[PDB]
Amino acid sequence: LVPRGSHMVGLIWAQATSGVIGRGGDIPWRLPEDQAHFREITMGHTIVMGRRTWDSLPAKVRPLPGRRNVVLSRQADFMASGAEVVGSLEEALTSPETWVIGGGQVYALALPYATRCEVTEVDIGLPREAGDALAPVLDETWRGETGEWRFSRSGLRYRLYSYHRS
Ligand SMILES: NC(=O)c1ccc[n+]([C@@H]2O[C@H](COP(=O)([O-])OP(=O)(O)OC[C@H]3O[C@@H](n4cnc5c(N)ncnc54)[C@H](OP(=O)(O)O)[C@@H]3O)[C@@H](O)[C@H]2O)c1
Ligand SMILES: CCc1nc(N)nc(N)c1OCCCOc1ncccc1C#CCO
Ligand SMILES: [Cl-]
Repeated sequence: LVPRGSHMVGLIWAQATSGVIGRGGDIPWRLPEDQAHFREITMGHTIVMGRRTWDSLPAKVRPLPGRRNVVLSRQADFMASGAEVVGSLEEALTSPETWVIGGGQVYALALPYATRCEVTEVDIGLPREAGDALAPVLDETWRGETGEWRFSRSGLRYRLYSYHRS
């Protein structure tokens, strides 16, 4: 349960088994089960994303519905129609429950404040290339639950992890 006076911070991402989450301004796969899972977890809460993740969303779909959208940027002239742009995590983490939805830079930025991670891992062989966005690495203060491999309608294995710390 989340007390309304708290500030719970979770990270949610999908990665290949290599840890790649992003390449060329996009996610280098599509997985409907992951899209459904992402929506189930985040709906009704504030979502925080880096400016490059906002850019990766088609204009027609953003801001993502049913959630307060907040975008992190250091550029004083970057604007996100329908959403709030702020310059720091201190400004972005004011709701009782916030999901940080990417990308690589913002996961690393938010990790010190996070107590939950929800991961989808896709069994697609995409080794790391220069310039890729990568999942954050989780140290021994975290404890994880790893689901068994499941099989998507699109013919990829995937599995879910849930990590927590105090
Ligand atoms: N598979 C997934 O789950 C997933 C999820 C989300 C995104 N992605 C993919 O990941 C990639 C994007 O990730 P990325 O690491 O390149 O960028 P990102 O983390 O989405 O955004 C980086 C931007 O956030 C701003 N930023 C970074 N640190 C900041 C700070 N301390 N304070 C204020 N603003 C800060 C900066 O914006 P300014 O340059 O405007 O200052 C920076 O350029 C894309 O390929 C995307 O498709 C994948
Ligand atoms: C659904 C992808 C995703 N999955 C998990 N598990 N965590 C995330 N943070 C996450 O990224 C959400 C922001 C980026 O979204 C997209 N980026 C590129 C192409 C499509 C989408 C989409 C969508 C909604 O269907
Ligand atoms: Cl969505």
